[PDB]
Amino acid sequence: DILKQRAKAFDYVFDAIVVTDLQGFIIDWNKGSETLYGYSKEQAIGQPVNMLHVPGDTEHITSEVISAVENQGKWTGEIRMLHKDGHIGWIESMCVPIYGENYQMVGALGINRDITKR
Amino acid sequence: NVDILKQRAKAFDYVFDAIVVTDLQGFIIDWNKGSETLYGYSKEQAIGQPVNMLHVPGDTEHITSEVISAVENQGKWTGEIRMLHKDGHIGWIESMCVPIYGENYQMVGALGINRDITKR
Repeated sequence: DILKQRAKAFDYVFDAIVVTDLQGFIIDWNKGSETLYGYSKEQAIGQPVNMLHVPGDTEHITSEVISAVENQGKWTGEIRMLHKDGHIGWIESMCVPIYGENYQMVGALGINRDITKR
Repeated sequence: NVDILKQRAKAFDYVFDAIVVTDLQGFIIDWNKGSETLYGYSKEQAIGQPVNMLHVPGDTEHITSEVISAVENQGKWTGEIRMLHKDGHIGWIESMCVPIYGENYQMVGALGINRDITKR
């Protein structure tokens, strides 16, 4: 009910939501993400989230994200994005850890918005 | 599936989008951080209040009629309407509204998604 309605906003928001597991594999994808990145839900699911990075940025972005999430509980930054068709853009990104039991991180939630024009 | 619902609901208080969930009578039943940033009110000040408190006095009846009308025809409503902030200033937002349903395939209210468009 209450939970159901909060979850429904998923495919209606403009923000691009990317849900990943501990292994960094995309497990959920919303319509906002389909618009921002180009990949359909069926295409993104199962793929490494780093697929969304400009290859050259992956190493430093990943260590920076892992550090913030584990120490501050949240990572935020302005990074480049690699679209499905190949063009590059800039996005405002946030990563929040998802917990299982006894505060055990079981995956992460990514929220993204395009800022290329700006 | 509960795992799916949980993770999807999780994004609720993290998106930039202002989500406003209302009942069949337009009273706020859920409000995320995004709405607090956009409208100025916190969850404690928004939940249980009439959603028209966010409209500029004059616009209410018109907006409500277009929403209902749009939902009955297309099952969704979208529009650029004025917004009345808690601190009293007025602005414009890009808004969308779709019906939410209970467990019996019956409408129990609405889901509103909003974004500031004031500048420009």
